[PDB]
Amino acid sequence: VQLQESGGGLVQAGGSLRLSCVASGRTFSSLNIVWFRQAPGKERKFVAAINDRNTAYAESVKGRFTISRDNAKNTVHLQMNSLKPEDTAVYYCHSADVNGGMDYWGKGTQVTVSSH
Repeated sequence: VQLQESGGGLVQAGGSLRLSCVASGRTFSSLNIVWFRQAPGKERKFVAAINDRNTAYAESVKGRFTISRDNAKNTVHLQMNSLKPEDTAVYYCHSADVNGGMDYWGKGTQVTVSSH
């Protein structure tokens, strides 16, 4: 199936958005969630991951983005602060267990950052 995403939008540079990735099931705490993004004309690239409670960030977003999880609500959040036009992309979340099973994708949600 597919994961559910929300929180995208169009925002002035320097603004913030918070994306959500929501999964169904009873196994959410066992899932590792990864965010990817694709800017127009470019390839899909790693953004951030939460592996149990461990967090990892691409060099381009470290410090500005924070990934977190609320296992009680089956949700991972990506808080994006200090947004730049180069953060404009479709953002996708991906789930899996430790071996690479239980692997699902979200459809993608748009994040657009205008310059001043």
